[PDB]
Amino acid sequence: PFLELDTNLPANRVPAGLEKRLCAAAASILGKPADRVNVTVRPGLAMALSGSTEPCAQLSISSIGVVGTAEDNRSHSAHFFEFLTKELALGQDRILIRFFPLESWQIGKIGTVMTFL
Amino acid sequence: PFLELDTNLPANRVPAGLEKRLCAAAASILGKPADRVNVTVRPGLAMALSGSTEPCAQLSISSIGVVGTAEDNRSHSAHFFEFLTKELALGQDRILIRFFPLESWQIGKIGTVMTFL
Amino acid sequence: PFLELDTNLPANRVPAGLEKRLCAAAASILGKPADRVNVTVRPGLAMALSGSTEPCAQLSISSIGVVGTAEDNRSHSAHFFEFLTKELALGQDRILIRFFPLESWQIGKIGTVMTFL
Repeated sequence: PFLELDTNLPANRVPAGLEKRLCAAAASILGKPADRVNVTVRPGLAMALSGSTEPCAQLSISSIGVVGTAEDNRSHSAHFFEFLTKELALGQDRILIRFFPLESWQIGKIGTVMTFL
Repeated sequence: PFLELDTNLPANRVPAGLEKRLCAAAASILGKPADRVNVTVRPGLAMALSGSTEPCAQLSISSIGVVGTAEDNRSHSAHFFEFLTKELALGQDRILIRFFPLESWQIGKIGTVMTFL
Repeated sequence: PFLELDTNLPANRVPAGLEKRLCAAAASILGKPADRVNVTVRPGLAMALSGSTEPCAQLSISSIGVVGTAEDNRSHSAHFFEFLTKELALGQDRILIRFFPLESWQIGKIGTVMTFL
C-alpha cells in the first residue's frame, strides 16, 4: 500500500523513525506485508484543516482490495487515528484520512505493472 | 473539501495567510462551510507547467457531490483562477486545477468514516 | 499530462534540470506534446519504500486516454523506469509508479474546464 502524510508540523516536531513505524502500523492494520508498505511524509507545509491553521496532518492511503468498503475503512480509520494521534501529539480533530482503491494495472513496479507479476 | 496547492514559488513569495483566505474562498465557491475546508500548500517545489519552469501552481480539489460535473466545475474553475491569479501574482497560463469527486466511505474522520456520521 | 515525483533524495542529489528533461521524456513516452506536460518534484521528504528508508522515489502520472490499460502502462512503466533510474542513480527496486486516468471535466485550465476547449 501507499501512504502519504502531509503535516504543518515542522520536521523537528515529527518524531524520528516515524516513517518506519508507520510501515509497521499499516502492515498490521491493512493485512499487508511491511515490506510492501510505502510511506511518504511531507512536513513543514502550510495547512488549514477544518478552517484552522493549528498543527494538523492529512493521511492518504491507497491499496488494492482492502480500502474499498465503509465497514473496513471504519476499522482502518480507527487504528490509524490511534497511531497518529499519539505519534504526532495531535488530537483526533486535527487529522483526516482519505482512502483510494487501486487496481493492478495502475501500479508500475520493476519496469512493468503488477497485472503481469 | 480538500485543497492541495503545489507551487514553485518560494515560501517568501506566497503571501502570508493564503491558506486561511483559500478556506474562505473555497467555502463561497463550492457552497461548503469554511470550517470543513482543508487547505495544504506545498511551496518551494521544482515544477514545470506546460513545459515551462517559470513560476506556476497546481491546485487539486476533492469533495463530495459538487466537483463531478463539467458545467459546475467550469464555474468553480473560473472562481479559483480569479482568486489564485491575484493571490499568487500569476497569469492564467501558469495555473491548472484538477477536480476529484469523493464518496463518504473514502473520508476518515474522528476514527471512523463519514458513512457513519 | 501531470507528473508528480516525491523523493527522499535531498534537492542537491536531484540533478539540475530534471523537471524539464522529465517533460521531454514524458512527451516521447506518452505521445503528448512537451508543452502540455506538467512536472512537480518534491525532494528532501521522509520516505520508506518497500519498508526501507534508503533513497527512493514515487512517480504519479495522470492523463486523458493513454494511462488506462495494463498493456500500454507496462510500456510506459518500462520507459519511465529507464529514465528515472539513470537520472536519480536509483535502482529499479527503489522506484514505483502509479497511473491515474483523467477525464476532460476534471481539468481546470484558463478559468474553465477542458470539456469546453
